[PDB]
Amino acid sequence: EWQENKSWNAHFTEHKSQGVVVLWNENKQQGFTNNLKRANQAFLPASTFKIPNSLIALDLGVVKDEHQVFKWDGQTRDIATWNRDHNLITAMKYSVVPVYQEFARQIGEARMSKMLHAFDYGNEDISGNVDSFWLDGGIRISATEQISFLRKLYHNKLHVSERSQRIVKQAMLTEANGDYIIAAKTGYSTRIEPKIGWWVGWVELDDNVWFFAMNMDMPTSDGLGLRQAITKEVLKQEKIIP
Amino acid sequence: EWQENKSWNAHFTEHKSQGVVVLWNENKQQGFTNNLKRANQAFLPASTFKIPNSLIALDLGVVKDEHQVFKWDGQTRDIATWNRDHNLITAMKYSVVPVYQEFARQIGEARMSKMLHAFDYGNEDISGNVDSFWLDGGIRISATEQISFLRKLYHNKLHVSERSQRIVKQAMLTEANGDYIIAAKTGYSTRIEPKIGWWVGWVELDDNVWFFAMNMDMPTSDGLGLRQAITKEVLKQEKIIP
Repeated sequence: EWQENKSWNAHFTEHKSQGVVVLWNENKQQGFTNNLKRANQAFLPASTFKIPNSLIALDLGVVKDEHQVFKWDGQTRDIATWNRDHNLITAMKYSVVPVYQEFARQIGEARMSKMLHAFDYGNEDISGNVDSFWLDGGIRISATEQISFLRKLYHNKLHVSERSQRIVKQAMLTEANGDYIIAAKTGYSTRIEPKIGWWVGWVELDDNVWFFAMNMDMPTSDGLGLRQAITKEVLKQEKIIP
Repeated sequence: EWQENKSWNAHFTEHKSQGVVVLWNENKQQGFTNNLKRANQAFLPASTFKIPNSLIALDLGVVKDEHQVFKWDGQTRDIATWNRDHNLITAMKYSVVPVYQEFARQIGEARMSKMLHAFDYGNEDISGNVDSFWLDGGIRISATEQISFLRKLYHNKLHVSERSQRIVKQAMLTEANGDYIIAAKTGYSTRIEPKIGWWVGWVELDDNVWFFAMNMDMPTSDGLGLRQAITKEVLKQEKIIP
């Protein structure tokens, strides 16, 4: 149905920010957002592309399972958590780009494009570098197109093995307590303007699930925590979480 | 190697309790506990049997997936969360017995028996009723045997489809944040003495996983929260969690 709820802008305003939060009630099959336009505008997926990247790597055997280790290449990078060994779990937790760049190289241009056509993922355009097109290439995806994709993943309906889809949905685990579960992926697009931060995924409850996809103008890494803060505030406002 | 650590007993003392906490460091392959004896004593698994029960139900088609709904039977029981509809996820969260009793009935005595031999689960004895043997029957399992079973489950090495094992491990999810993930199942044996409470599962960390299995004497429902409290105290003491 897609309903606008401009009251949420106050959460962006209070932090001198601009963005969009898109919610989809799976049960009632209804959508909500503070900005219907920006909800369908396509941006670089940045590290949220690690979801489909993992799916393709797993389905193609590039990655055996989620426990396979990827030795650090010894190149000390300016993010402390990247200078370690990683599996698919932690590689996604810490948005460890160089690991997913090795994935994309082995996947290749033909298989990557062929699988994103099947996934019906964003504009399906991998133009650019095989190992960086989601950071500075031609791939583009909207917040609504993220939710549409996330619903396919949630229900194990993508053109990859169900196993691939269950492994990734495990790796997307972010937060859980007696009230809710959040499986999601953070992103930060910085190589091409406008710089934006991402958070996409869903909130699982006892009796329902709420898919969400938000992005916000993000000129500095200092405000990245607002991706979750603003999102959680909207969830409280809608009484989806305490 | 298995080393004893009776210092943890102080966490039982301060709460007027007696019990055992058994830990297994997967990476270093080392075990720790405050009481090797009680760590090898076999008790009724109670609702912790919902783990092997789910695996068997899923593998035999009794349960299609984790989203399939199981209508309330209308029999109003004295636990409010039982008097509603449930899927495999919520049924396990709330230890919804009548749902898993229906699972066991459709599974049957013969298949249930064959699968617990495959799982190598406890004394493998279903003597009694197929729909209550884990509450008042002949099945018995120790805290170490729990860990041994949980280790096989974690690595997808039980004699059932990997799919079942990935679904159940999703259902075991209890608590997760940026520091750790806990997948576990609570239990409460009350129909046969000694009354005890259970907590079994594992703490997943960036660089390790710690399998744990605890039981404690539980004469009253007032102390059930100590299953997690006492366990978490031992986890803090070993710097496994903050």
